Formats: sequence, structure tokens, C-alpha cells
Amino acid sequence: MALRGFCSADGSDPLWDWNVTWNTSNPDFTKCFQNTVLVWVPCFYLWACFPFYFLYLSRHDRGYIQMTPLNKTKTALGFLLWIVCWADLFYSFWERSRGIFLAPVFLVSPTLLGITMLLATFLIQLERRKGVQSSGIMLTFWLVALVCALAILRSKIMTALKEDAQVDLFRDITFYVYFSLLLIQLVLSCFSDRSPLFSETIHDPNPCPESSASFLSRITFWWITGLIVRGYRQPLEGSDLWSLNKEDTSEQVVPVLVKNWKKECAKTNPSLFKVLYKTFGPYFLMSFFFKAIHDLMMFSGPQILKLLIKFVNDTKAPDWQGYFYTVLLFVTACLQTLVLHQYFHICFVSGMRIKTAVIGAVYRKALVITNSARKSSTVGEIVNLMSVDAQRFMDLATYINMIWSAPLQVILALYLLWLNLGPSVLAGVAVMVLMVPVSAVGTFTWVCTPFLVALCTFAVYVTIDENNILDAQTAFVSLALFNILRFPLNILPMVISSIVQASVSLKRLRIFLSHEELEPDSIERRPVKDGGGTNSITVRNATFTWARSDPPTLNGITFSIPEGALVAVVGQVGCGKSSLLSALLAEMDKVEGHVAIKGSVAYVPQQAWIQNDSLRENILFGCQLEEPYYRSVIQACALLPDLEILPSGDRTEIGEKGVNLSGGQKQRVSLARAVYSNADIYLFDDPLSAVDAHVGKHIFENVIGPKGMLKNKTRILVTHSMSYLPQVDVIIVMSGGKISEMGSYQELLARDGAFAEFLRTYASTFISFLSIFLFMCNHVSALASNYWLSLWTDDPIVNGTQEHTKVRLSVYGALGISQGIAVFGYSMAVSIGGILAIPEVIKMFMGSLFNVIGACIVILLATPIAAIIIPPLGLIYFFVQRFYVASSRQLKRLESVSRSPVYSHFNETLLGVSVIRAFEEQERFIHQSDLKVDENQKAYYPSIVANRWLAVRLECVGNCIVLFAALFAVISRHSLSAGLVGLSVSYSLQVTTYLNWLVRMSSEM
Amino acid sequence: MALRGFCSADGSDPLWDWNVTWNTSNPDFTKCFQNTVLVWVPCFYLWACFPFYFLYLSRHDRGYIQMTPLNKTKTALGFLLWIVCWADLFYSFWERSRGIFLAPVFLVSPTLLGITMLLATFLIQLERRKGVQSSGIMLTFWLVALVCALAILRSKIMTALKEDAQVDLFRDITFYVYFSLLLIQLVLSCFSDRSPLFSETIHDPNPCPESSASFLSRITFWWITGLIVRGYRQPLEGSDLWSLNKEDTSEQVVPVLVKNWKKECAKTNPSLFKVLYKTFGPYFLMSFFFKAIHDLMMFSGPQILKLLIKFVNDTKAPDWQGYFYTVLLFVTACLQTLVLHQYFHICFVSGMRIKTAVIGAVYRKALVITNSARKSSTVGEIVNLMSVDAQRFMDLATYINMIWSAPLQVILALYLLWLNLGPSVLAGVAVMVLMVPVSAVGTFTWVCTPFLVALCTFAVYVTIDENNILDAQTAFVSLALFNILRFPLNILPMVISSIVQASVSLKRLRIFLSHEELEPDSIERRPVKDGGGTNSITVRNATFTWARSDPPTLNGITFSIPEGALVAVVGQVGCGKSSLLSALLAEMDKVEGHVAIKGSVAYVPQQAWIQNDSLRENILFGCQLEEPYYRSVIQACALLPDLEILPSGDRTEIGEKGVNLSGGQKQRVSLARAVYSNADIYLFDDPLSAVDAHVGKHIFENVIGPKGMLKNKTRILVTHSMSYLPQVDVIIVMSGGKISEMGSYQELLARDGAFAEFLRTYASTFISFLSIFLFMCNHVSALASNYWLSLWTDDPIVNGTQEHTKVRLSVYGALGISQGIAVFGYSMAVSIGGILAIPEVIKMFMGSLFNVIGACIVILLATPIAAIIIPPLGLIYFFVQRFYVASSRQLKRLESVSRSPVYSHFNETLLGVSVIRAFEEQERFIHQSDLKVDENQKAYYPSIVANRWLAVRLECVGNCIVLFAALFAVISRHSLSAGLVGLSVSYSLQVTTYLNWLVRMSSEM
Ligand SMILES: CC(C)CCC[C@@H](C)[C@H]1CC[C@H]2[C@@H]3CC=C4C[C@@H](OC(=O)CCC(=O)O)CC[C@]4(C)[C@H]3CC[C@]12C
Repeated sequence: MALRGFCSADGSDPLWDWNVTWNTSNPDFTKCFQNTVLVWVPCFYLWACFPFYFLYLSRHDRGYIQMTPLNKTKTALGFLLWIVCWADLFYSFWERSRGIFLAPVFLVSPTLLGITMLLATFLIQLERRKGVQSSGIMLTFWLVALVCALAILRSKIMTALKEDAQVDLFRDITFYVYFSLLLIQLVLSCFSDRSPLFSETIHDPNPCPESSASFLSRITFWWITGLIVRGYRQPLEGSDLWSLNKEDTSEQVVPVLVKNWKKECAKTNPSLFKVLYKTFGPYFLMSFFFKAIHDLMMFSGPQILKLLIKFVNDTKAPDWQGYFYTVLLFVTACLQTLVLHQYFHICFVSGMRIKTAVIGAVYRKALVITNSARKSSTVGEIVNLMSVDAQRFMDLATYINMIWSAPLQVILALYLLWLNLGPSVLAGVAVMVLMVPVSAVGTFTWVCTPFLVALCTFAVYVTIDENNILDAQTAFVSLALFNILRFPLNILPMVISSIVQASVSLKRLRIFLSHEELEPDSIERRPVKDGGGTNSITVRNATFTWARSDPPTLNGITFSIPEGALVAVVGQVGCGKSSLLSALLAEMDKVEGHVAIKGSVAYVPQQAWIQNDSLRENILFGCQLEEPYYRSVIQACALLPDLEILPSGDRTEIGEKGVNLSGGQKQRVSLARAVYSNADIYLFDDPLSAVDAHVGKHIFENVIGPKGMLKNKTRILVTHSMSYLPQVDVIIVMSGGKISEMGSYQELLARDGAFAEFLRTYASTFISFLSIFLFMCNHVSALASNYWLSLWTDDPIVNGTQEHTKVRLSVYGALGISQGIAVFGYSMAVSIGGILAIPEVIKMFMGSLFNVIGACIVILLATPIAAIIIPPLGLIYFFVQRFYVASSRQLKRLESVSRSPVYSHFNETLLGVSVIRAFEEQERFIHQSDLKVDENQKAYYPSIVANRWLAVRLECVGNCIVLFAALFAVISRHSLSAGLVGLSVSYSLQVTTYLNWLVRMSSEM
Repeated sequence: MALRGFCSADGSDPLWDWNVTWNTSNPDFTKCFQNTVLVWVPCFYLWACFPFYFLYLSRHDRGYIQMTPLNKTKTALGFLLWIVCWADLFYSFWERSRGIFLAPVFLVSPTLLGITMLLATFLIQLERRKGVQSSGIMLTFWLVALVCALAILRSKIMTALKEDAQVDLFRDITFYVYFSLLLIQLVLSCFSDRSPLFSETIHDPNPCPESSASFLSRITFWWITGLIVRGYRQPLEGSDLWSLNKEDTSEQVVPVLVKNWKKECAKTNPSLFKVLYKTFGPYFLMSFFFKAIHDLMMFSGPQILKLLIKFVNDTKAPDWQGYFYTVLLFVTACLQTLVLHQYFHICFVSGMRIKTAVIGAVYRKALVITNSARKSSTVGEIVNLMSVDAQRFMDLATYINMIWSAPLQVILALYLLWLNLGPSVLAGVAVMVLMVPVSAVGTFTWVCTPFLVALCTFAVYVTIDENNILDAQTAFVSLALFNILRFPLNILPMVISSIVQASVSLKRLRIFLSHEELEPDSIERRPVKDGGGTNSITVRNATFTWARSDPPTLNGITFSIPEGALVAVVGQVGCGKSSLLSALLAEMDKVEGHVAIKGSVAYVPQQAWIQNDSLRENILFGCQLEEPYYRSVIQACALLPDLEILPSGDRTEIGEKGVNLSGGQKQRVSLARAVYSNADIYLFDDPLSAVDAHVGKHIFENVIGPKGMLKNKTRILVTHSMSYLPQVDVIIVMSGGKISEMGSYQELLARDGAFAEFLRTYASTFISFLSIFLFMCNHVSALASNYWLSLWTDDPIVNGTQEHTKVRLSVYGALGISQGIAVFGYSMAVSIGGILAIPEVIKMFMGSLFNVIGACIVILLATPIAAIIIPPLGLIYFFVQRFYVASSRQLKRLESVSRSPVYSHFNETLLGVSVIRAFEEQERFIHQSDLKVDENQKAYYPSIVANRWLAVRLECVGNCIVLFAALFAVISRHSLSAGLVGLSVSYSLQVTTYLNWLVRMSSEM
């Protein structure tokens, strides 16, 4: 109790005295309210965020915009605001020093205002020091200070010119200067400054404008318009889309996730959710503070509706009060929009981010992991993992924040119902429980559902007791609250289902990513580790097996050979020569054994794989061009006859998505790639399996034979031939995975040992008018029913009831049952017409058109002057709708056609992981699979941006029609009953919802 | 009288009544006025504008913008606007059909509106088909129609909600739709449309934005804003300026003038003034219909001010009339500014066109006429004529309208003042005839002249009458009218001097252009018409004379020679060798004879002409250096030693603006040009007179002699040398106007006649502070005088006369004497300061700044609230002045730089007309001059454009401060005297004028 003696010595300034600010015809805050609250509100608002912005901006340095004249003038005007707000204090000090005792308010509040102005100037300077041009806080701070100064200035102007008033002419001039500088600063701070000195734009010529746009453009999503209008005349395709903003790209997002996941693995199992929350979480804190605000505004709307309806029925309420409602509502609605679509977008963006991160991780954990530990089918269990269990993490972004908001709303709505209908909630909750369990007939019952719930609730309310009256207030507030509650009751189902399927997908992603089979960490040293050596093959105590749970198959393997002696391996059918070489690939699990290899080596499988591209690209595999290598790489392989028959020679799309080849052709192209790889020794797996006798002999004598070009290279090959063995000096013979004999062919032949036994054993060497009439009847019946409700809620209150209750309910039920009969009839008619000779699209298009038309006709009926705003809004609506519909199909086709390449590339990489890992080049494929997904995301992002643009435009149109349907019903309150104004005001929210549904569903088909 | 019965049968609805529209406190036009005049005004406007616009656009086709959505929506809105008017007509017909009589006003006013809307739609279609971006008529028509519909709508909304008003709710909704559409079309007509399909844009990358700019942009000069902001940081130079726009280019403007002058000359000698009118007249008429409107608004202003002052004085008048007056004043001032500064641009553009056309015409006329008919010097009368005349025909563009303007202004001001005062203004003119005859004291008296004239007028008015009171109306009216009239009085002089000087210049230009002497029409046979013949020169009975009255000097010239024959012409000094050469080049008049020649002739001028350029550029004369013949002629003419000693070889700057060379070097260069010319007939006139004997003999043996490579061509010689005479095949002896003898050297020697005689006879082998204090004293004295006059004009009237006045006049005179003493003292102080150690610039900077500060505090201490408006006008004005000065000084320096080159090129061409015509090349230099003039005017145009930009931005600010001074002094009319309000309103126009003076003069520093 100090404010009375704080502001004036005696005390005659009761703060918020309702006898001056509310009840009069000239509302005005008390002098002390103006001096204290209207000054401290903006200062406290700015001081609250200064911590947060100093914490956030010091981590996001972007540029050094140096000395733009806007910065100079803003700093100068901030200093001028300081000097005036300090001169006010100095004049107060001079007055108190040599004059009348002065209240402490005049000696305290200007000090705080001056301090706030200094902080604003310093924040502008620091905001310039960092690379942010258009402030998102300076605009709002100046706006709030300007609103408060506007209130104070209105009070001062009204107080001035009453009659010869004796006023202090120092706190007038100074305040006018302060308000003028406030307006100047607010207008000035709406412009974007220069670009940062060293911006990210160095080579990209088409960057997305979101990284550099004014605050209003970001709020209203105005930077998409550039490609929407441009997307109307010339069809959109490919390169017209922008480039990503360097923070959604895969090469920037993925490393954070992979390092966090590997740190979590080291710390240990708990799922990656526990890290998935801590990597993309801090971007959700802005998706939770932007849902509570919109949620509060959604409920705060109908309270303003109730206040307006109560005021209308007050014939003695002061006029201006009405306006004070009809503005506030508008503003509130607008804020809700400018918050709701600032949440969705953020959420949506984060969801898209999730995708790339997972796509970055699974790929990077697929081509360098799980050596033979991959028992899930390559098709339908790994690429399908990517597709399904990563496309499910963009919906969970949208459906996660509802798990707390959707229930809350419900109960809060129910709470308000209790506060509205009181004991009638006992029947209202019963009717809602009846409606909870509640095809064309089904859809039309859903259409009539608002009528059904209204009829049931009103009937039970009027029949439970004779002590309750159905005035406009309770009826229309209940209608609005039911319309609000409808959406969460529809959203509560399938949200739990989405959470469940996302949990299943999370389990699958964990069970894949938690393989952790880092088998090729290091099992042997670098093959060609020393540049100089003598022995090619050396081995001792070699033990190798397919997996951990298999008995050993290789024991007592100990032999060696220098460089220069032709060596080949001979094994019986099923003896394990293929598995032996597979173990020799250094791609298996080793218990013990010492093996030495020397020389650069590449790989050639016995099951050749073809990358889906041209023959030339398959041969290149990274190199630019070396002409002699190509001219000498085809004659040796004898690919001239094979290249000539090809439809396009060395240009056709070989392999899959092209002309098929024989197995020998795949073998030949693999050998050509291998000999292009430029190694010193090579690995081959019987490449001449299907080659003809003459062709095989020619190929062997061309290169592989002693006269071949690669005779300078020691020979490492496998085969099961017989005529190819005698030319080999020493034959490596495996007997049950163990060496048989070592020595030259002459020595073993003279020995007459195992080889002699092998040779001896083998010895191989009327309705359209009806539909229109029924539609018109149904819609005019609905409009007449609403008009009848408006008339009924205006009945006089005599004898504790209305003028007559039974007849009103009887006729209400009568035309409701008539409407039900009509809807059943035209449902049957339209179903028969569709079956006898897509129909749903036309039905809902006509329904929504007629609903919007009926709402407009109701608005016109209430106040004819409303016809002022029906044309200009409608045109605007059209000039949005068309555009979006003409620029959302293309942005959907691009995104849908760009999705397949990433999955096809992942399947390609998964099929031939052995070959790419063998060639010691696994980084180009990562770049390719990152670029493809980056292109897909670059195509996908403008789709959601345009969706937000369209939604904001439609919401603004709906808010404008709300405001201009309340204005004309407040101006003419003296000739319109409460029912008319209540119905007209309640219909505009449904106008907004109908417009949004019509745009989203009807024309998009 | 017929209109009264038109409104209604009973005449209960008049067309006007002061008791319903002006007397009450709720003004509203009567029913008939709203239904007839407000509905016919825009329609009459458009129907009157239609024929002139159609005729103007019939000859200004620019493109075929086909089907832009803007055109489609505008056409749809036009059709839907016509349909509502036809609906009104049909409703009136249906109502009158059954049983109702409704008067014919409802059958005519909606009848013609449909026609007007259909005409608007057709005009939009035609404008689209004729390639106009933003309409200049449609926007104004929509604005006028919207104003009328706004008045009608306000009347309708006020009438409807009065008390149980039974209004037919069919015309109301129709009119609401009509108003809505009008608003939509007005806001849509501010959008620029697509560019025309085909235009001049095929190579120009930097076009002027004037050709493609919205109507609300060319009115306010908004594009120069782009070039002006860029000029603040980076300097403006060279290619930064915009290229011209096909209308100011010299290539297309000169042909019209030259063709029309040729036609005028062929008619007859009337001056080119007559053809100047018909060539550059049609564009100047728009500068006539604009000056009158500004002259009318400038006087409509003071009457509005007087009405506002009278309303402020009266207390029983309603409170809305003052707002009407203060809005009309602002609208009138804004329209006056726009009209005046759109007239000035037209005037200056016409002046620029005159200059370029005259320059081009003079250049084209100069270089191929007046052969040997020039008695004046080549310098000081042609190039001086060019420069001075062309630069004197731009100021006449601005000064020509003053001769018709002055009367309208002076007689109208005299009329208004006489209607105000009468005999008092008779004494007024008796006092103005004191300043009619009308140095620091002189400047100060000039500054104080309005105060002195007001003091004298008021003193005489109150002394000679003593029965008329100094009111508030007549006084401030007199001040405003005198301020208006001051400028034309000073501007009328120097106009007649400008006209006299321009007449002198026009006469001298006419006499230069009429010096048409095309002597070389045709005299001899065509030299190179064919390409065959054996006789080189065939001349018989040739007579040539220098002048018309001079006796003939050549007679009996009859000789001939075949091709490839050596001829030498030998004659004594004064025999006529120079005249023979002049006649042989075919540039002198012939009376009789037959002369024919075949083949291209080598021109050997002993006089040297060199243009300041690179040496090689002079060498080529426009050709290339592909052929190696240049090296051959360098070697043959022994030019290698000449080239070696050059500072940079063939790159050193030869000719003027460079190094100097001897006569022999220039002769050798000219001989090189002659051998580059590729001639067939070779003539020689002692070109080696200044060359050394050995060098001359070597060059003679090189090229001139029979041993030269050009020996296969005819050679004819003339000189006084004796060494080369024995080696010539044939000799012509020229003496006494006749050929003495004809024959070969052997036969002439055998004759022993003239040749023998020639051989025998002719053969050889404290101050700062004092000034500040005095300035402050003078300004506070002026402020005290202003306060005293404000008090004096508010004195009560008792017993016929007013309060004590003689003491007020005495103290006013004492204050004037003190002000004179102060100005004398500080003029002495400033003179002492200047003589002890631009000063006028600083003096009047002080004066303007102090006066604007004093006026700002004067408006401050009349309405304190007005302090809200000082910051956001001072900041805007300061920024505009800074931008203008910074971006205008640079491109004024550009014009200073780019003025000399055109005159230098003209002198260069004039001094070498002989050579440039001898070798038949007179087209490249025309293009060079056109390019130079085009560059100069391209750099000069933005100067006037930016001047208009600054002026508009300053006049708009002045109008805004005038409005806010005339508004804040009406809201509180009760507590202000008439004198204070009149002073505050009257001082704002002087504030605007002082602002313009300050910016221009005291910022061009
Ligand atoms: C109490 C009475 C005297 C009325 C108050 C009026 C003046 C004290 C103030 C009001 C607004 C002020 C102006 C507000 C903004 C500016 C911009 C400012 O521009 C700069 O200096 C920025 C560029 C730079 O610093 O180079 C120059 C001073 C000026 C004109 C100020 C000059 C002083 C003004 C006219």
C-alpha cells in the first residue's frame, strides 16, 4: 500500500479506477498509470530479452556490416532519445532544487527510460557488429513503446485543450519530441541493412532468400512469391529451384549425428532416441513456445465473442466499448495466425532435417560395416529401411507436439463448457459421450453433425429444467467451443498409432545401426605397404573361417613364392577355392596366422556387377582421360567385336536400365576396369568360365599367358581347368583346405604323387436438375434453420421460460428431420448416378462453394454495408488460390520424381559393396548419395514453404472478414437484435475454416 | 428551372441549398445533386478525354502485350461494372412497368454509367494493344470516380442508420458493389504491366527507366533516386550514366531539322526561326497548358488562406469548415507543385533538343558547303558561333514563357490588391514605385524589403485613412500577395536582354547557314566514272578564275597526254603554277572549255594537316595494316631513320597534343599517305622543297623517278628544280595564262626557243563572437517586430478607431531603426574581417539557417503539439539535401569535362575540310560528332532530372508543414487569437521558400 503515497503526496490517483477508464464516455488511464505502467511495460519487455539475445547472438557471428548510414542515423537517434529522456530528469531536478517538492515518480521513471534507450542503442550497435540486418526484436520493441506513447499522447492532447488549462510546458515539448523520435525509429527499423562483408555467397548464383530478408517477410513468408508467380507462366522444372541455405545440407547435418551416435556407443543399450533428442532438440524449444501461445489465442477468441454479444444487448453501454472489442478480437486472431504457421514451419523444417540425418547415417553405416554379418535381405530390408523407416520421421515431427496440446485443449474446452452451461454439463457430457462412437450417408451425417449436436444439447438444456433460458450468449459461446473441440477429438485417434509405428521404425533403425560390426578396422597391414619387396605370397599357420560359429576349415597352410614365378591354385569341386580366395581378400575373421602380400592389387569377383551407367563410365571409375590407356585397354581384351555389335558402342546405358549382356560381356568389362585400375598384381575369380575354347585360348595367350603384356606381373588367378595347369610352373594344390604338395610341375610329375593320382582319376588331359434442386433445398433448409435459431434465442423471458418453447423445438425438429430426409434422398440419388455412369470431388466442391456463398449471404443479410468488402476479398482469394494450385502440382511432381534416384543409388551401393571397398575409394559414393538427397530436399522444401504462404494468406483473409463482419454489426447495434449479430460474428470463423478446407482439398484434386 | 422538375414532379428536392449542405453541422449534398452531378462528373471527364487520347495513341504504337492477367482482370472488372449499371436500369424499368412512377432521374443517371464503363473497358483494351505500361488517364479517371462514389457512400451510410429508415435494399447493395469495384480498379491501375513484345532493346544493356515507369513515378521523378543513392558511396563516371532513349539521340533529331530547312530554302529569305517553330513546336505546347494551371493555383492559395483566417476569427461557425479549408489548401499546394515541376522538365527537355538539333545541323552544313566562299577566319566566328549559339538556345527555353507569364501575374495581383485596399493600395503602388528603381548594406536592405514595405503600407494606411482598422484578413492577404508578387518584378528584367541576345545569335546563325555556295556541283567530266581509256588528261579552252569579278587568269589551255607519259610543267615565279594546281584539282569555276580525266589522282598538298591522335591512326586514315606495302613505302621513302628516332616508334603521339616534327618529316609522312592512297594519275608540286638535296635526290630516284616501282603509271610534274628537267619526257611551259610550247626535251632543245632562253637566263646547279552577437540581435529584433505586429493586429476597436496605435507605430519605427543600425554594424564587422584576411555564401547561410530556426520556434510557440512534426521533416530534408548535393556535384563536373571535345573535334574537321573532301570521305566524322554530342547530353540529362527531383521532394515537405501548421492551429481555435494563427499559417510558405534557397545556393558550395 505505497502507490497512493508514491505518486502524489496526498494520494488521489487510484490505479485502474473504473470510474475514469471504463465507465465514462471519455476513457483515459489515470495520470499515475500513464506515468508508471505505460513507461515500464516496454522497458521491462526489452530488459527481459536482453539476457536471451546476448546469450544467442554471441554464438552466431555472420558478418561485419560496417558503417551503413542506417546504422549511423539509428545510433544518433538513440542518443537523441537518451538526451531528451535525461533532460526531462534534469528539469525535474532543477524544479525540486529551487521550488516545489516533487513526487519520486518524476525522478525515477525517466531514469529507467534513459537507461533503456542506452541499452537499445548498444543493442543496435552490437546487432550491427554481428551479421544480422533486419532485427526481429527492435521492431517489436519500438512498436510496443510506440503504442504506449500513443496512449500517453492521446491523454495529453485531450487534457490540453479543455479550457485555458495551466500545464507544464516542458513535459509537453519533450514528450512530443520523444514520440516523434519513437515513430521515426519504428519506421526506420523496418528496412533491411546491407549484406555482410564476407557472406556465404561465393559461387552459388541462386541462393534461397530466407537467409537474407526483412522480419516482416520472414513472418508473412513473402520470399516464396518470387517463384510462385514465376511458377504460373513458365512451368517449373529442375534448375529454377533455389540452393539450400548451407544448414540443411547433408554434409553439414550428418557429421553431428554420426559423432554423437559414436560417442553414445563408446559411453556404453539405450536407443538412438536418447541421442536423437539431444541433437535436434534445441530446435524444438521454439516449437513448444509457439504452440502454447496459439492455443491460448484459440480459446481467447470466443471470450471476446461472448463479451461482444453481452455488450450488444446493453442498450445503455457506452458506444466506444464496442469498438474496443471489435479491434481486440481482430488483433488476437492475427497473432494466432502469425504464431501457428510459425510453429508448423519450424516443426516441418526439423522433420525434414531428421530425414537427411538418418539418410546420412544409414548409408555411412552400410558400405563400411557388417562384413558377412548382414543376414537381412538386401532388397526390402535395407533400402526399404531407408525409405519407409525414414519417411515416417517427418510425420512424427508434426504429431509429437500434439501429444500434450490436443488433450489439454479438450479438457480446457470442457472446463469452459462447465463454466457456461453449469449443471447442464450433466447432459452435455452425456450427449458428447453418445456422439463419441459417431459411405455417402455417413459423410452427410458428418456434415449434419454440428446440427445434430446443437439440437441435442439445446433440447436437453431446455428440457432438464424450466429455470434456464437460451439467450444468445450461452448458445453461441457453446457453438464456438464445440467447433473448437471438434478438431482435437478427430486428432486424438491415429496419433497414438503414428507414435506406435514410429516406435517400431525406431526399433528397426536401432537394430540396424547398432550392428557395430566394424570388422574391417584392421585385420592385416596395408597390402602394398613397403615400396620394395621380393616375395609375392607368404603364409604360415593360416586359419580362416566364414564366421564366428563355424568350425575351422583352413589349417596347416604354409607356403611362399618370390616375385616372378607363375602360381595358380587348384581346388576340387566344393573344396573351398572360392572361399579360400574370399578369405585371402582380407574381408573375413581371423583367429591367428601370419600372411605376407606385396604389390598393388585390385579385385574381380566371380559374380560380376555392373553399375547402371555407360560403358565408358564403368571403365573410368574416377579417372578423367588417358587416351593411350583406352587404345591399349580394348585390343588386349578383344572388345572390338564386342564393342561393334553394341547399339551405341561405348556409350549405351550398360547393365540395368539398358540392353542386357551375356555373362562373358560382364566378365570382360570387369577385367577391363581391373587392368585400368593400374595395380602390380591382381585378383581374378575364373573370369574365363563361359568363354569359348578358341576365344578363351586367344584371351589367355593375349594377356594371361607367358607371352602376354602382363607377363611383367606375377599371376594370381583361380580356375578348375586341366589344359591350363601344365604351363604353370608350381601348382598350389589344396586337399581339404590344406596344401598338398609344393614344387615345379616337372618335380611333382617325376614324384608320381598326388598330381599323378589326380590325373589318373580325372583322365581329362434427369439427375442433374434433381441434384441441383436437392442441393438448393438442403442449403436453404440449413440457412433457414440457423435463422430460426437466431429468432428463437431472442424470445422474451416470461414466467421463467421463453414466449413458447414447445412449438419452437417442434418446428426445429420438423425441419431438421426434413433436412435429414433430403440429405438421404440426394445421397441415394448421387450414389445411383455415380454407379450408373471423382464424384466425391465434385460433391465436396459444390458443397464448399455453396457453404461459403451462404455464409456471405448471411453476412450481407445482417448488414448490407458489408457488401463493401465482399468483392475485394473474394478477388484476393482467387488471385491466391489459382496461383497456389498452379504452383503446387509442379513442386509436387519434382519432389516425387526426384525420390527414386537415392533409393536406386543405395541399392547399387549395397549390391556391390565388396568391389567399391576393394578399390579403396569409398568417398565418392558418399558424395554422390549426399548430393542426390540434397537435390531431393532442395525440391521438397519450397512445397512446404508455399503451403505456409497459402495458409497465412487464407487466415489473413478470414481475419479481415471477421473484423468487417463485427464492425458493421457494432455500428448498427440499435437496429439489429442480439441473435443476428451473434450468428454473423460466429459465422466468420467457419468462413475461414471453409475457405481453407476448400482450397486444400477441392482444387488440389 | 427544368432541372427542378427533373428531380421530382413536386420539386421537393432542389439541386442545391445552403441550408442543408453548408449551414448545418452535418453537411450532406441533396438527393438530386448526388444523383446527377456526382454521377455525371467522372463520365463527362472520361468522355471529353477519349477523343484526344485516341487520336494521340493512333500514332504511338509500341507493342503487343498479349494476355497478361492484369489486362484480363481489368477487363472483367470493367464488364462487371457495366453489368451493375444495366441491372439498375432493368430494375427501374421493372419497377415503373407494374404500378410505380419513379421520375426519369433513375432512368438516365444509370443509363450513361454503363456506357462510360464500356468505354473504359474499350480504352483499357486499346491501351493494351498500343503498348503503354501505366495509363495517365485511367488512374485519374478512377480517382475522380472514387471521390464522387466516396461522397455518395458517406451520404448513404449517414442516411441509412438515422431512425427506422425504410430504404429499398436493392440500390444500396448495387452502389456498394459499384464503389468496391471502383476501389479495386483504382488500386489495380497502379501496377506496371509487362514490357512490349518487341522494342529497341536488342543491344543496349543499360536503358533509361523513363520509357518503362509507372505514372506515379514519372510525376514524382522516382527513378533518378536509383542513380542518386548509388552516387553517395561510389563516384559517378563514364559508363555509370544511362544511355539515351531514341528521342534525344542526335542521329534521328538532326535529319528532321535539316530536311525541313532544305524545304524552306527551296521555297524561296525567311529565317530558320519559322522552321524552328514548326519543327520544335508541338512538344512545347504542353509547357503552355501547364504554366497557366500553376499560375491559377498560386493565386487560389491565398484566397483559401483568407477564408481560413476569417473562419478562425468567427466563433459561431461550425467546427468542420476549418478542416475542409485546411484540406483544400494542402490539395491545391500539392497539385501546384506537381504541375510546375512537370512543366519545368518539359521546358528543359525542349531546350536540350534545340541544342542538339542546332549542333548537328551546323556540323552537317559546315563541312561540304562554302567552297572558297569563306571570307571570315576559321576561328572565332564558326566554332565560337557553334558553342555560344547552341549554349544560348537552352536558356531561352526557360525564359520564353516568362514574357507571357509576367502580365497574367502582375495584373492579377494588382486586381486582388485593389479589390482588397483601393486608395490604400493606390498609396501602395506609390510605395512600390520606390522599389521599382531598385553592397552588403544593399543585400541586407534587399532581405528586409518585405518588412520595410509592410511597415510603409501599414503606416500610410493607418495615417491617411484613420477610419479603417488593421484587420487580420487584409493584412496577411497583403503579406502573401506581396511575397507572391516580389519574384516576377525581379524576374521581368534580364528577360528582354536575353531575348535581344538570342535574336542576335539567331540572326548570326541564319547568316552562317545561308552561306550556301555549292561550287563543286559539276564542271568537268567525271574522273572515275568508267575504268577505261588511254588519254590521261584532255583539256581544251579551259578558263578558271578565283573570283566572280576577277579577270580570268587561265586561257587557251589546250594539251593532252596518253597514259604512262612523263610531263613536267616549268614556269617562272608568279607565272601561275599555284593557280594551275588549284584549277587542276577541279575546285574553281570554269566559263568554257572541255576537260576530261580518267583514273584516281594522287593528291599532293604542300600544306600539312594532322589530327591529334596516334601516329598509326593518321597513317591508316581509317584503313588496316594487313598488306606489307607499308614496309615497302617506309623503305622506298627512306622513313626508317625517321621511325627509329621516334620516342615510341609508330605509337608516339604525332601531331598536336604531342611531339613536334620538322617540315621535311611531315612532307615525308604526307608522301606516305599519297602512296597509301593507291592512285593512278600522279601529280607533283615540289613536295620536297624543304628536303635535303641528297635526301631529295634519293627519294626522287626511289619513287618519283622512272626507276620507281610506280613507273607503270602516268606522272605529271610542276616545280622550279633544275636537276630533274633533262630527265622528263615532255615539258609544258606555262606563262602568262597560256601554254608557251609543247614538246619533248630533245625536241624543245632542238628548237632552241623558249627552253633555250630559259636555260640561258634562268638556270642554276573577437570578430566571430561580435558577428554572432550582432546576428542574434538582428534576428531577435525581427522576431520582436513580428510579435509586435501579431499583438497590434489583435487590438480592440472602440469609438471608430482601434486602441492606441501611434505608440505602436513609433516603437515599430524605433525597432526598424535599431535593426538598420545592427545590420550596418555587422556589415562593417564582416567587411573588416574580410579585408583583414565565399564570405557572402557563409553570410547568407547564416541568414537562412537563423531565419528557418526562428520560424521553427515561431510555429513552436503557437501550438506546442506541432513539435511532433519537426523531427520527421528535418531528418527527411537533411537526407534529401545531402543525397542531392553528393550525387549532383559529380555529374556537374562530368558536364564540365565533356564540353570541350565537341568544339575540338569541330575545329579539327574545319581545319582539314580540304583534305577530308579531297579523298572522298565525309561520313565517319559526322558519326564521331554525333557520338560526342550524344555522350555530352547523356551525361547532362540527369543534372536537370535530379534538380527536379530535389525541388519536388522539398516542395512536398513544405506543403506538408503548411498543412500541419494550418491544422494544429484550428483544432485549438478557441484559445488562439486570429493574429497568431494568421502568422503561423503565413510563415510556412516562407519556410518552404527559405528551405529551397538554403538547399540550392548554400549547398552548391
Ligand atoms: C525543443 C525544440 C528545440 C524542438 C526540438 C527540435 C530539435 C531539438 C531536434 C528535433 C529532431 C532533431 C533532428 C533529428 C535527427 C537528425 C539527424 C542527424 O543526422 C546525422 O547526424 C546522421 C548522419 C551523421 O551522423 O553523419 C542530424 C541532426 C538531426 C537533423 C536532428 C537535429 C535536431 C532536431 C531537429
